[PDB]
Amino acid sequence: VNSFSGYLKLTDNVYIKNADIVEEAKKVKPTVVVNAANVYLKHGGGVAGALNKATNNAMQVESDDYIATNGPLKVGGSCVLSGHNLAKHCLHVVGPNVNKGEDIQLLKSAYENFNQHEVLLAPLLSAGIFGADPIHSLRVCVDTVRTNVYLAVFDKNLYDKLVSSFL
Ligand SMILES: CC1(C)CN(c2ncnc3[nH]c4ccccc4c23)C[C@@H](CC(=O)O)O1
Repeated sequence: VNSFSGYLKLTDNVYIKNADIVEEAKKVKPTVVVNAANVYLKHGGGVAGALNKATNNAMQVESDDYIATNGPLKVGGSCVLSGHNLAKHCLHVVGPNVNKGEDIQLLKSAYENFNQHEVLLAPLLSAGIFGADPIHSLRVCVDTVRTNVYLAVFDKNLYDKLVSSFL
C-alpha cells in the first residue's frame, strides 16, 4: 500500500491522474519524482521549470554543480539528484526532444531508467514542450516500465484523451 490517491489503474504497474506534478509531489513526498530534463539540466520551462521553481532554484544550483563535474547527460539517460522539498530523490530523465530533431526510438531508452526505482511519480516523457505525441509516450511507458509508475498529466483535456484512447 502507498499514499498515491485518485489514480486510474491502466495496467498491473501503471497508474494515471490529472494532476500538477508539483502539487502531487508536495503532497505525497514520494521517494522519487521524475523530471523531464534536458542534457544540460537547464530547467527553464515545462515540467522542469515548474519543478525547479517549486524548489526556489535549489534544483538548478545543484544541477549546475553536477554538470560542471560530470558534463552533460545523454539523450535517453538520467541521473539521480536531490528531490529537495518535493521528494527524497529527483530522477532527471532526458527524453528525446522532437523540436531539436532527436530520435524518438530513444524514448524507450529514457523510460528504461524508471526500472531502477521500485515506485516513481512521473510525467509522460517527451510530452509537452518536448514535442512528442503523448499517446505514443504512454504506450512506450506501459510497454517498457515494469516498476510502479504514477503518471501525472497536467492538462485535463489531454488526460481524458489518453484514458479514452488507451488500449
Ligand atoms: C508532462 C507534459 C506532457 C504535460 N505537462 C504537465 N505534466 C505534468 N504536470 C504538469 N502540471 C502542469 C501544469 C500546467 C501545465 C502543464 C502541466 C503539467 C507539461 C508538458 C510540458 C513539458 O514538456 O514538460 O509536458
